[PDB]
Amino acid sequence: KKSIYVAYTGGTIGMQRSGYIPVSGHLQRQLALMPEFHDPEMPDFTIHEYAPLIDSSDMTPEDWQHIANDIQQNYDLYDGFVILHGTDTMAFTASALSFMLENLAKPVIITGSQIPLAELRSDGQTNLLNALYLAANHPVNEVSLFFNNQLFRGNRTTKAHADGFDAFASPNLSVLLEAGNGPLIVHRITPQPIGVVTIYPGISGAVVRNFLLQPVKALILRSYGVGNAPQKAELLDELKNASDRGIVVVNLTQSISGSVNMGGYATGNALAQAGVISGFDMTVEAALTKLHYLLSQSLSPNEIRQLMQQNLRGELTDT
Amino acid sequence: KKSIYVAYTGGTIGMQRYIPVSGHLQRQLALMPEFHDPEMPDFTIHEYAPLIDSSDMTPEDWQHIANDIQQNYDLYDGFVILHGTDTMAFTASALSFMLENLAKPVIITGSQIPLAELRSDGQTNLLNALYLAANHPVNEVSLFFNNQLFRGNRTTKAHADGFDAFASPNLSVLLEAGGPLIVHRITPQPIGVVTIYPGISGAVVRNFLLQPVKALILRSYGVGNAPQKAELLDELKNASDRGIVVVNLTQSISGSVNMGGNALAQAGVISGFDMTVEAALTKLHYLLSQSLSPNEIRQLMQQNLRGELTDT
Amino acid sequence: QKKSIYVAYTGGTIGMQPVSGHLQRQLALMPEFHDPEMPDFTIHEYAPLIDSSDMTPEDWQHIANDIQQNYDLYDGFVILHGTDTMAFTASALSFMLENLAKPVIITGSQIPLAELRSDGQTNLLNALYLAANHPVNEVSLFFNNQLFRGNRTTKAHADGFDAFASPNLSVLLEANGPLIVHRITPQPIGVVTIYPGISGAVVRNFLLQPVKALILRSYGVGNAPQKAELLDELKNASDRGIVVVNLTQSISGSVNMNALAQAGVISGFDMTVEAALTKLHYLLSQSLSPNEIRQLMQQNLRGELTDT
Amino acid sequence: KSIYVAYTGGTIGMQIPVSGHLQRQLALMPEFHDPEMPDFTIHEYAPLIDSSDMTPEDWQHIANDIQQNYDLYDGFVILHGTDTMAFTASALSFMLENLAKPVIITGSQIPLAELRSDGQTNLLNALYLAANHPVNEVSLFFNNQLFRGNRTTKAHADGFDAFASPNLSVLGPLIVHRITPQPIGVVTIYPGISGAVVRNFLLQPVKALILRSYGVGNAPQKAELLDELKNASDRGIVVVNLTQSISGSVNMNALAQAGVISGFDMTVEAALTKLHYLLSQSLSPNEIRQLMQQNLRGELTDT
Repeated sequence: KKSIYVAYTGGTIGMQRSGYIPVSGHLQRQLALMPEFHDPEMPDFTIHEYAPLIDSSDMTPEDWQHIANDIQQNYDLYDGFVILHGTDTMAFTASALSFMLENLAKPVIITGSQIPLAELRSDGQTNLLNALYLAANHPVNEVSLFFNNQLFRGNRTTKAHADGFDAFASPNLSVLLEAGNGPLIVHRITPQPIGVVTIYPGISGAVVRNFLLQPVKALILRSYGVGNAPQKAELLDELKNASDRGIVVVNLTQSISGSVNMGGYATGNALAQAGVISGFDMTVEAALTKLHYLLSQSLSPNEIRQLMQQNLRGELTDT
Repeated sequence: KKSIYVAYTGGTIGMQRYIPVSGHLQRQLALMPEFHDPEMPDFTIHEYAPLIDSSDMTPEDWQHIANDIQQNYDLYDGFVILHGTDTMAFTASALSFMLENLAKPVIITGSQIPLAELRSDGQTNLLNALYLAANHPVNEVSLFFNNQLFRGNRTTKAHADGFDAFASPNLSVLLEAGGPLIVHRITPQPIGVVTIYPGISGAVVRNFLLQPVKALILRSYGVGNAPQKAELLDELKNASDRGIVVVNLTQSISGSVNMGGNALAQAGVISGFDMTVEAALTKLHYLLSQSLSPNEIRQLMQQNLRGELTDT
Repeated sequence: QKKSIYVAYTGGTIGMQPVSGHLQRQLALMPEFHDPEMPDFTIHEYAPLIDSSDMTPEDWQHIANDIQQNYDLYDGFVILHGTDTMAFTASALSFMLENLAKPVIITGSQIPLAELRSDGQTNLLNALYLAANHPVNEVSLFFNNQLFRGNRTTKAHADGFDAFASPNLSVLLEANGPLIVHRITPQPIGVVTIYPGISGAVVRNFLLQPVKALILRSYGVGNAPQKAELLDELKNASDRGIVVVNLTQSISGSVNMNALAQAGVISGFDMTVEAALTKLHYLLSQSLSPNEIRQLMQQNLRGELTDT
Repeated sequence: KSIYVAYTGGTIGMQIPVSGHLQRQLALMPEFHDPEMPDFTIHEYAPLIDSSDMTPEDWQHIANDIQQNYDLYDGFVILHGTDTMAFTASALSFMLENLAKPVIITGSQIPLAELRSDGQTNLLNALYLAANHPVNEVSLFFNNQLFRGNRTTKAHADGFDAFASPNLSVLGPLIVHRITPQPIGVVTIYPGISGAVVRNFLLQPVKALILRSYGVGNAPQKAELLDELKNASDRGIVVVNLTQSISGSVNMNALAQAGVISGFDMTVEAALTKLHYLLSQSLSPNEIRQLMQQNLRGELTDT
């Protein structure tokens, strides 16, 4: 019989209608009476309730680290791991854990719900039951995100709908599944001063200059189409000056789906000549958490630029 | 028989194998008799000199197109704007605010592949924009692409590349194709458009709100939630207390901010409901370019001016 | 306290383990079925259970009669049934329950209710919930999180959770005078598909006694060969009081009727096979004349067809 | 490169049909004379065929027109009415054994000349694909999709989205087989269907019966019906079980004890044409029943 560790970090799933309030042991009490969670074909599971519970819109890198450390501490003791989490930043946590759990060789499924588990026809019951069932019986040895009958690669996920049952999508990768080597290495991630900004017509040098002031170590630029920005020295000079002082400037597309394609370096692509590197088809969550992972280590800006473009954990498609 | 004005502003649609040759688009269409079908309207092409690569568009370029439509407004039955795909949704959004009391169709379109090339979407998009402007008039700024007519100020880039370039995530497409006009001077405006993320520091957000910034679009989580840390909320409140307009949009592909005791509201942040980034960025340009006070701008940003937002 | 729903367990995998009282025992220990937002329900298990692949029109009448018996004793009705012919039963009941003023929801599943991750658990729970809290006073069919109009449903995927569709009508939703229950008896009807070069000989065989009606599945908006060999057989059948109804062979759309009309064939508009087959049973069982039946087949009696 | 265009009939080359009006309309549409477009030659059938009046001799007429022109060209396009296009495509897939040049069938809702007509798009792409991206099978082109011919069925009764391939994703020397009309019953089982009515369906001259039964191929377990299917099979009638469902496969057993064989996931058009193909050749009932169950031309899946 398989055994799954369930980290209840926070989220509506384990709360009680009142609006929703946290109640200690509420999830343990409800699952004891729900016979499907004790079927012979279901794994054994153990709940660790975080004290205190985290509202996911308040999540910080320190919380990513706590979750990683909890998995690491329990790694040898279970067949797989389910993280319950609030929906607002679930994709950030999934993305960050993909980088932090190096040589992961058991399943980690992050999930949660729109509605508390105990409510009639809540997605909480289906999401938790499928996360347990899949980690035990159809293991994918990566950090996945389970929502609305789909298992996504965690570092490919973004919020689809601001709320409701179809909360998540993986715009640039097929779902891993429809529910119809080396030792685990965890390094310590810390908060990093990153700007995430969107280019728009006429964006000023003065504005951009200010986005790049200390303490900023990296900038994610969301640019047009396959990664184009204004051909204006006013913008390109501030981006080049930044990279010349060691800022990592990463190009993502504004588009819902698709890839930055800055072409060969020999094409003299204007952003590329200003020191900007391609983020290919990464999500904002994957690029933001990847920069946290790399800036948290002792790597040079050139080492980070190289690793930002390499597919480390299945987060990006390069050609 | 209807008459349509075509502003060829820029984009691949009018280019040849890809470089700009002046007069090329007009010469190519005269060879293509479907454009001269009895059920098609007459049209006149004004080729911009110089042509604009849409990744280089500025608000001055919005002004140029608005002024062109204004100059030609009484002389035609409708208007087609040919434009590069990269910022087409910015221009459609800006023209929706700029063309006040518009009462003729304005359809913006373009293509991946030049008109002349075999099986180009260029030929289909221009034929349908002309046809719809004359025969199926919606007297607003619309965007036509991939056999769909979108509300301009509801449009955003769907795929970075390819035929399925645009979507209106928060409004149904208008159409599957299977007072007098007022125009004020819009100018560039120092606006920050930033995304919140876990642990985002007060010092980074303080940088985004330095002078000369007049407004900040925040892309926040879910139905509009941000971290409850005084480090962030104190900086947003400092900015609103000195007249900066701080607008909350969701980082979600679809859906609406719902700010309702709300922490961001207490810090002076206003809801952008379900607006696109392109609608909110162009709407702040539209309002900041006028003489309006910060309080006026906060109220008008929340009002549905042109069909750009749903507030129920 | 709460609404009360009558659950007729007529047959189907949903209730199996073929063990009497099993469904009642299973549901007693499933707490979600006793939620405060759930209605009370009463289960009646048919003795014997019906395999839906052997359903006859007498089984249709048994279900209609059971609803009649219980009509004034409950707020709504859920019919559990085998998937193979669920759409025929839903179609037949829509005709037989004239002036229905309470919800009837037919459902079942691919997997027994008791199995982990079964659709039987989801289907029964939503049928109960919908019958009580979102009543539609018609015969509806619930499957794969969709409530369809019963006489609009047809089989979609041979198996799998997505086994029904309503190709000519939107879903009812996404989770006059009193009731007259009609009698339906078995009727000799042919249901056949036209193809290139189909001989007058083969169509004659379809129209032999004791056939009273023929459903033709024809091309696009209802086209048949302009060949006297075929139209002669059809006009001959119609002249001796056989009702010939034209359906399209397409997955969706309507017959738009003209040569077949001249051979006495009438339009089935956008009806499903299930609707047209059960509607002919309904009308033939009333001893109406061929002309009365041809008219009523073309009228929208229960929401089964769109006419312009 | 050079494509042969058999203009058999259909709304596409019409105005009502007008002798020669297609060829003269095309002369005035320069995209068809683009340098990246192959050369092509139109054969206007005399007389044109309303695809609803199509017969298997018309399938022969088309197969032979192809065979004759086979060496003269790089590929073939059949312009055809929409009503029975999938039947024609399925039939040619079986007849055109060892095919090594593209055959694409197409047509339209709207005559080629009309503004925003799908006729224009369909002919241009059928010519383009046959030259520039050859697939050596009988294919059907509609609503910007290239289907395997013997996997296609009528989707909507009209409209631009009229065809689907529900059980398959979009896409020796040539031996051309004969085909003739064959007496085949295509019937739908329903609750309580009488043994009398089924007995009548199976009377001479019927050589074969396609059943559209429930789900994965279930029929009533009543002797009335099984006896008549078994009696017809015992005297050499080929009874093929197809699902009534829009998609999916028969998986067979009561019907198999009565001699009925599985049509797997075939379309009605493929089973009905495969029976025409097999019955038109020198085969016993047992040989036909075996070949019906083997994937001959990409028409069926069996695990």
